[PDB]
Amino acid sequence: PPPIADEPLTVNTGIYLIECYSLDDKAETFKVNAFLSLSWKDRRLAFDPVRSGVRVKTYEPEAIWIPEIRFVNVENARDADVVDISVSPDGTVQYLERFSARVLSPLDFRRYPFDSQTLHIYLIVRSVDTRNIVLAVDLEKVGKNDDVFLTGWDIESFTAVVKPANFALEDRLESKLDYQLRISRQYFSYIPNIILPMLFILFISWTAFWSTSYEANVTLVVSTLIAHIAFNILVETNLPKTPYMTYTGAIIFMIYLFYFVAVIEVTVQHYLKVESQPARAASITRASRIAFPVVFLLANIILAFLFFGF
Amino acid sequence: PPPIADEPLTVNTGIYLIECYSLDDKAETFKVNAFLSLSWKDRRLAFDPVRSGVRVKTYEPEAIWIPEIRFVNVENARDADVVDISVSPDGTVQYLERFSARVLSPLDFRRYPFDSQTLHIYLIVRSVDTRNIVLAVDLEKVGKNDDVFLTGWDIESFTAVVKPANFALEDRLESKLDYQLRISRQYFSYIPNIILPMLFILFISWTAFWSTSYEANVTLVVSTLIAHIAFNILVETNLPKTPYMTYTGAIIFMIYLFYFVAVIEVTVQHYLKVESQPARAASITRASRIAFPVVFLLANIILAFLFFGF
Amino acid sequence: PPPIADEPLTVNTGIYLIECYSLDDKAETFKVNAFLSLSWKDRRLAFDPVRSGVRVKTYEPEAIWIPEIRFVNVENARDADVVDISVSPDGTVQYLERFSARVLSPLDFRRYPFDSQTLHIYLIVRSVDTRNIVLAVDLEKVGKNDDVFLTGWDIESFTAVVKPANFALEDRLESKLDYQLRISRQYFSYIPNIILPMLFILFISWTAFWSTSYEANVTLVVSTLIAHIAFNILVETNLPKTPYMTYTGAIIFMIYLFYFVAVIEVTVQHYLKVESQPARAASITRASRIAFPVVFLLANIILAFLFFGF
Amino acid sequence: PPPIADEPLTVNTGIYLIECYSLDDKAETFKVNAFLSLSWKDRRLAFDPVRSGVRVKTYEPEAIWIPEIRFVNVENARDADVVDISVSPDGTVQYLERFSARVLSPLDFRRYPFDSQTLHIYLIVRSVDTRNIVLAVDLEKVGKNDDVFLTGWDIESFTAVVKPANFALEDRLESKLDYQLRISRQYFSYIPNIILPMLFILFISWTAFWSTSYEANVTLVVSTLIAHIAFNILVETNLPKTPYMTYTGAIIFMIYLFYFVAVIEVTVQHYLKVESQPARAASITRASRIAFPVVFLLANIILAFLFFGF
Amino acid sequence: PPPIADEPLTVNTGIYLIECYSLDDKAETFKVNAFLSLSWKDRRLAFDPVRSGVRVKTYEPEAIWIPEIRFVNVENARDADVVDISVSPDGTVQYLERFSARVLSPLDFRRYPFDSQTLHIYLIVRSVDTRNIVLAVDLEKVGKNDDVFLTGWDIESFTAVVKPANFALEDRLESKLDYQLRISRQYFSYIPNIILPMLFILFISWTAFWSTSYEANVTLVVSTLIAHIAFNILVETNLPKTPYMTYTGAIIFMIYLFYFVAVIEVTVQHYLKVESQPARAASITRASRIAFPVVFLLANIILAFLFFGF
Ligand SMILES: [Zn+2]
Ligand SMILES: [Zn+2]
Ligand SMILES: [Zn+2]
Repeated sequence: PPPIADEPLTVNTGIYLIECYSLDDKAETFKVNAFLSLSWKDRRLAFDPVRSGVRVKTYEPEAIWIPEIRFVNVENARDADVVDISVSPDGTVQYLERFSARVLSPLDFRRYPFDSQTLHIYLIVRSVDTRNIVLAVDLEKVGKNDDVFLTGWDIESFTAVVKPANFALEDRLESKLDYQLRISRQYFSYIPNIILPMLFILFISWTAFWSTSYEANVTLVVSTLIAHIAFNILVETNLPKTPYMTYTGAIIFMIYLFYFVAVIEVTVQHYLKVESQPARAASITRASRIAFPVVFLLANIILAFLFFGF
Repeated sequence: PPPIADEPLTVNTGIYLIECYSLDDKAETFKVNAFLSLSWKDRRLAFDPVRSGVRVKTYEPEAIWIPEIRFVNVENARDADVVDISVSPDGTVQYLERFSARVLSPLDFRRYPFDSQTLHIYLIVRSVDTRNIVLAVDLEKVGKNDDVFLTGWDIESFTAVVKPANFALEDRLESKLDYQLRISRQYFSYIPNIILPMLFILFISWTAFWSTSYEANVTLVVSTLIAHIAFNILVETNLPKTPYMTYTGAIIFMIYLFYFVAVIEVTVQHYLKVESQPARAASITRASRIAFPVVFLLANIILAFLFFGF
Repeated sequence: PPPIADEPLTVNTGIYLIECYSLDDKAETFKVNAFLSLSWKDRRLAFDPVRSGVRVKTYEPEAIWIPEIRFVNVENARDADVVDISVSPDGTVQYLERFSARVLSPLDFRRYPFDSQTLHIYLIVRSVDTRNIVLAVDLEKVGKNDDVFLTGWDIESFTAVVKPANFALEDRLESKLDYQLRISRQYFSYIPNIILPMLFILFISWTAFWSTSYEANVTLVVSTLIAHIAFNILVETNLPKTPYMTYTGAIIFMIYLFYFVAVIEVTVQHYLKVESQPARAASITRASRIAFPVVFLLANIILAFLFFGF
Repeated sequence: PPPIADEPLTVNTGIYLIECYSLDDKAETFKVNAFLSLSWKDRRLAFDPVRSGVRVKTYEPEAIWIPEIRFVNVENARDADVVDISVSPDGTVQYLERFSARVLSPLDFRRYPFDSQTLHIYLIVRSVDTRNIVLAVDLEKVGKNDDVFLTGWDIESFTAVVKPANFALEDRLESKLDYQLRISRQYFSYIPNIILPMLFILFISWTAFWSTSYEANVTLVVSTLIAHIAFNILVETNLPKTPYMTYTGAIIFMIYLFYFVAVIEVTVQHYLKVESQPARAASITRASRIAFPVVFLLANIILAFLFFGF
Repeated sequence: PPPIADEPLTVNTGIYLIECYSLDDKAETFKVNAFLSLSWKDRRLAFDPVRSGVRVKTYEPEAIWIPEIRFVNVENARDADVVDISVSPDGTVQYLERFSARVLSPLDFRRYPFDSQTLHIYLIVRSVDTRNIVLAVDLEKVGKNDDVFLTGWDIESFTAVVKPANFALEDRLESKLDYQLRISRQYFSYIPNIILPMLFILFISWTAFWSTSYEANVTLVVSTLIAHIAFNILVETNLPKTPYMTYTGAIIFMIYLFYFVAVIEVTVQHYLKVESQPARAASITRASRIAFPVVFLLANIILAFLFFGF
């Protein structure tokens, strides 16, 4: 029984994030539990303050006509249990629920460990004979407690795009709003646990420049290369199949090279020291000692700049 | 109370994919959330526009007779919540729901990382005394937003086979339609993370052709063969027990050989250098240096062609 | 309100497998989506064809008395949504649902990768004052499309045991039927990915018979033994804790031995070549070169026969 | 509307395990699907056999007063769907459901792989004005088919403690019963797959007593120690964070030592063979050859006894 | 229909933890199953003991007005099934449910393995026209059986903050209480399985001070550094991305250094023993033998103190 209007009836939305959790980098989803605040004039149940009852009148959902606010990017039906409904006398309805859905928003691992993100919640609303425009009431959208969690992420700001998007979808205009959650990652644990460890093994790799034993230079560079895959794999796991390149996928892959040419050198400093020409051997070996760290540190500046500095 | 007809009553279907996600290569399933649009003439509730009410009349599902449209390939009952029902005066009924099921469609990993796929959604409909033919209404089948996701897959086209398939099933004809989702994979992350790494280790393997130390030739070829299993295993994991052969299962397996005859060579260049005949040793070793990469690159041309080029 | 009979009322069952999927070797369960066809004479709603209505009369589930057909081996309540109900005039009722349950049937990994299986679905039915015998109507049991999936399994036949099993269970006889799904595995992917790889490493292991370097004979046999665990572990994972012995658990375990006595030999061809008695060393080493492959190939014939040939 | 009594009304319980599965060693839970049989005299619906109807009268749950039997140790609300309700004329009610809950019972990994366990199901019942004692009716508790599964566990006996426990809980006595499921593990797969493999690597470790090459004695003892962690880690995984000590956590940890003093010896048999005193070297090395296996086999007798023999 | 009051109606709460389980260090959540006890004077259904019925009168939830007690930090709607409702004659209502929700409380891994924690449960309550203050009734808050589980955690105390927090939230004051669960970890399994094993490998690392073979000093220090990553990784896994530093993240990271300067030394005791100056070599090497263990044991006193002793 939709409220007999004279024009597109506007419905007034808001979202108070009570809880944030389970942001899943692989699945590109997160889980939110929040308030959903709605309101609209249904003059059709305006009601004589003095003549009866009190200031505001409470209803159950079945009584009143309520607009179907479906979320757009959601695994399943959003799990909202209802909070209160209060009709003003001007037939203005005050609705409040408290849902929990898991939300499908995409992420940009281009700067993987040092990445900031922007999440989205949607809310469409399909029309019947009266159109529905949705729109944001900002006193009920300050939604986000002084408690919101989201492990391993610093939470920057919860806002929304005042102007809705009115589509036509199947001979019935719908109206969709954009609620925005901005977060930066707490890169850090990414250092003592990945970044540094990964580097260390790489240095020991090329300990093999100040050595001459092949057996202990392969027992050297090879043994560490194994370890690097242990990281490449550790990392590749908590991360989806990007069709593009990650920052650390980059340096992690750039690394694979420095092990190759490293192994190349130790290898040459052999078919070039068994050929009686150690003139050249401890010439090259002596050189690599510099080339390598420089080319590297150079490539990181080159690489790093390429990603953040552009 | 099914609508009294004169012939097989046609029901008119459509599907607007709102969401695609969780394509599971191992399980050969995916998850879709979409609109389901139905329609049919139930002259039995035609209704005098002028004489009463308005243009189109809204019903709840319990009122009208609605045809049971079950999906054919689905884990469980399809999770449809209903959107709107609108009856035309000519007794023409307009139905819309918005379901989410997980769908069991098979995949062909014959060209694994470089494979394109074709998914299916079905919709049978069993008859009573009047027969039901289903059929596609293509204005409601353009279904697939400008947003459809499906991580790590490029989505090519969502169409449907206009002609239904009318079975006899248990002394009651059913009618089944075929909705078709065509996708190609985003092979790519499969390169810096699998394809290349896998190759690199293989090359270092046969660094041991320009070497003479057995200890460092086993510390060599053996240490890398281990790593190859690390990949063979990484890959075998995100992939089901194909009764046929994958492309990368192929090359991954072809590889195992090049490590064998590699180890064979290093082994021979020993019971053939301890037998005082290094005439032959650094003859063979000198040879392998060429045989190997060639036979390989040859075998990949041979292999590759065999899969894609046919 | 159960149908007033003169003897045990027979209910007539059938199952049309629409979908098969998610066979879980570890959990020993699978998931089926199929038709469930029932029928019985409830003379109590026989109905004068001419005198009223038509040939067959349609009912909703609440109207008629329907027999409770519970499945015996199921995680949870079977998820059946209903298809059609049609009463013949002789008071003969025609019932059809389309359930999806996950089914707990056990498997015999005695021939693991080369194993055929036999799955079960049950259907008991508890009596009240009239007994219920169930029984199979074979036109509705040809159930199994020309499409049934079940990844990595060849599907052999879907039949059923005509004679039911009438128990006494708690002062009320129940009646249980046995629907039988026979499948053989698509062993194959088990070869390029497990069987062969596993063998190769074993051969390279004993490359160390044509070698004399201990360092490269341990860097040899040891480095490969690691790899074998990689497989032993890979395999032990997609497989439950059998109280009995698997075929490949067998050969996988028989293998562990050939690495031991292998390492034993390399070890002895050392405290027996450092003891100045290489008379014996390259006598043993020379021997092992034959003993090993033979004892093995012998043990596999012995082993293989023991499992399949008996 | 609870049955007007003269004393604490006794309710008579029973449980027929139809299915057992998903015992989770880490989570210390399992999943059961079983019958729940209840009964009590509600004289309030006694009913004149002759004067009307028949022997026993069937009700739906809404009609009769039924006692709330909540299970005590359960993740969520127990998922019971109802089977039959039959009232005797003496107003004696016969209730049957068939629930499936996942149950939280603790385990004692003190003898980990060789451990027998005892599981628990509870059933409290809170009173109103008449008290409720629960109690067991043992013809309906023989519950446990000739089919109950529970992978990798031998099932010993399903009994129950006849005497309930009547608490006071919040100014209302509740009554709790204890249903007991006793199981021993199928240790076995724990041998070819953990126990033996683990030992083997340990022996090869100390192959390095009959050797003199440091490079091949570290390439020896070190290479195997790695493998041991591979097991320590494999094992630690399928097992929770015991605040106490496991049996295999013990021997697995005792092992770590024999690798240490092993490495110690090889290390000493070096700064004691580079110090020109091989008088002592192949004296110690010669000794270790015995000390080690003995101390070990001794420590296992010591250890093993400590756990099982006490 | 809320109870007509003269002032802010106080609602009286309590929680009897029946079950604790699934505390998830990564996710920072846990799962509780407990009683929720409420009460308030609704003089509006006070009721003449003598004049009718009995001492206390039982209602179903639909009859009475009940206050919406939502939990503040919860993944989803709290899964409460209801226990009993009893109205006193003074119109005092006695409510009891038994919910199970999973609860989102944060943890402080600053002293990781040796960390005590404090969990929280909340309960807000939004007002209408009469305000609601919540408050704690301590006879129903002794909640926590003599059975509460929580694997790998010693449970210290379940209390609550008597004074509620009355917010203004969206032109309606809500009232929130704080239920407090204090737990310390059962660090211990953290020793035979992490702490010790991790130390051992570190000592063997620097076995390479009493050695001179580079090949066996890299086959030494390098082979163990690999193992250390095996732990660094094992540990980093059961632990979230702390924006701060863990205690063991500390020592685990401090360790990485002692392997570096260790490898540095072995490396120098080479380009300083190939330079004919073993004057210095077995001077340094002789020194490290002390420096290392001391600096370490010193740094742990330094480190340890820094964390616990402050
Ligand atoms: Zn259109
Ligand atoms: Zn060596
Ligand atoms: Zn009283």
